[PDB]
Amino acid sequence: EVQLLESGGGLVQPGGSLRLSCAASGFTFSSYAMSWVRQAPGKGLEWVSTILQHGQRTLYADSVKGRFTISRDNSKNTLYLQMNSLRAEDTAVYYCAKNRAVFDYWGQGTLVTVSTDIQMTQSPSSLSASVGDRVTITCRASQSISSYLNWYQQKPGKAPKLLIYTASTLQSGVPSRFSGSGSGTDFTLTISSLQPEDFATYYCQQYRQRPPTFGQGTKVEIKRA
Repeated sequence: EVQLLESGGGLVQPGGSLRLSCAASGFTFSSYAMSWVRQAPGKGLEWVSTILQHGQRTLYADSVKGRFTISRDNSKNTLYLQMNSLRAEDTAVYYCAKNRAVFDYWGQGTLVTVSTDIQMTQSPSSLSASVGDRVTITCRASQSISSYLNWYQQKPGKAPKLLIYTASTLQSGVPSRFSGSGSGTDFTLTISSLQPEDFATYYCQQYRQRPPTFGQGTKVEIKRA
C-alpha cells in the first residue's frame, strides 16, 4: 500500500520558519515528482510547490516564491518543505501529494498555524441531497483546458482522494455511480445514486497549464432536519 506521512506542523509567530517532512512508502519514490498542496481553514485546495524526480528542478506558487524551499532525499524517501518568513495567509493544512498534475495519492496533512492563471469555477457551491438522489456538479474553466481535468473527493475530516482524471476516466477502485464528462471549458461530475459515504466536498483541478489550479469546491451534505 502507498503511504505518505507528514510531520512538522505547529504554531509559529509571523516571520518565523518551519520545516515540514513527508515520509513515503509503497512506491518507487525517486520515480515520481512530489508536490505540496495546502488548504486554508474553510477554503479550497491550493497547489504550493513541486519538485521533480531527482531534485533537478523545482516549481513554486507565486504566493510562496522566495520564502519556501522544497527538497527531497531519495535515499531516505523523504520530502521537505522549508517555510521561511511565514505570514498569516500561510495558515493551512499542508498535504503531501504524489505526481505534479494528477495527484493520485495524498497524505493526511499537517496543520500549520501562524499567530494570469486559469480560473476554475464550480457550481453549486453547496447542495443538500438525500441517499438515492442524483447529483450533478459543474466545473467551468476561464479558458479551454481540453480534457485535462480531474475530480477529487474530500470526505469530512479526511484528505482529498482522486476520483476522475482526464475528465472521464475513473480511478481504480471508484464506484461506477461516479461519472465525469465534458471538454473545453465545461465539465460535469455526476453521482447517479447517492450513498451515505458520498457526502463530501468535491474539487475539480485543471492541469492543462502550469501551475495546476483548483476550484473552490462543492459541498454535498445531507438534508438537515
